[PDB]
Amino acid sequence: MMSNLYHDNTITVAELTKKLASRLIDAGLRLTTAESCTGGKLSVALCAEENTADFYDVGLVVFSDSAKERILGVSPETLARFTAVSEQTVTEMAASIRDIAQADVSIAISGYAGPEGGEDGTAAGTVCFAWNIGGKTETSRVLFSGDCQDVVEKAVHYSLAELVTKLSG
Amino acid sequence: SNLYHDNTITVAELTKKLASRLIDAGLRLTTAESCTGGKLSVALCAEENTADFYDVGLVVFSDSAKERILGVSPETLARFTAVSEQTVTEMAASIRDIAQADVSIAISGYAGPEGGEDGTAAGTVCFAWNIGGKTETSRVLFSGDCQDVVEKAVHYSLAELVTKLS
Repeated sequence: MMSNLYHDNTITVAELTKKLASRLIDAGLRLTTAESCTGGKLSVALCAEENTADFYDVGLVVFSDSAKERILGVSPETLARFTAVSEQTVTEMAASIRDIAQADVSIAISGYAGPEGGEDGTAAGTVCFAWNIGGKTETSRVLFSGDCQDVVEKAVHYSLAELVTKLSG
Repeated sequence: SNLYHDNTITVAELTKKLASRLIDAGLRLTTAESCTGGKLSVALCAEENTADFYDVGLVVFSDSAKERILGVSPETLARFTAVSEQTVTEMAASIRDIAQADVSIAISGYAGPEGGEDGTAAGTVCFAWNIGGKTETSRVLFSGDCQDVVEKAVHYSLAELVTKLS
């Protein structure tokens, strides 16, 4: 027995950055990123794009709380109440990097890639996301399975896939 | 044939060596990348204990972002372009201030396929290593396409810093 030819609907990171490049360039929009657990993998993906120079300029990688406060102006009371791994913190990260880069769109990621979780007990693999499009911000909180390299891979993909959807009509 | 002891060092071996030297010296590292696209930061964040020696990495493409984020002088860009030892020197000093780090690496080059519009060959990359305010630079031509240039530039930036810290 045999069946239909199946049309697979998985999208690679490279397919996503090509799609995203098209949307941003067509709209005249510039993108910037701030990463706290993916280690620059998001910037690497965006810089691998053929026309990366036409839509992507600034990428920031920051690990510590103090660097988030000093570079990105994240409020210490935000970190005190909600920790760096929260939708509140990535909202502030995304707003600040968008201004520092003079960009139209920003992605912020802050999570625990693993193997260790939060000191507050938050599970390893918990990652928060912010997408700031022209000043309007959406956030999410996701639990990814696997080890740190797995979480980073999936988080990079997830941040891009969501942004592509948000920019599609 | 008698056993040949190979002498090549992978990026993973270099970041372990670099992590060991920075941690033992109580030093922290930051990076600014203008053509390697974050591959240097990714290599440094691949270390388990990256938190003990590495905090901030910056990727920047434009002249504009170099001037307003890193305070690169517009006169420096006009006179020597972004792919110069003068520019990476200023880049390395500023990212160190921003990160409050002890050591910085700055990279600025033309990964390819296009070279400089002023004629500079594709694969030309400038490097600055700032250790506690003392900077050394180099200017290197790498062969291959943009992926080969980036791979070898990341490896070169790490190997030279490991040697200097030895």
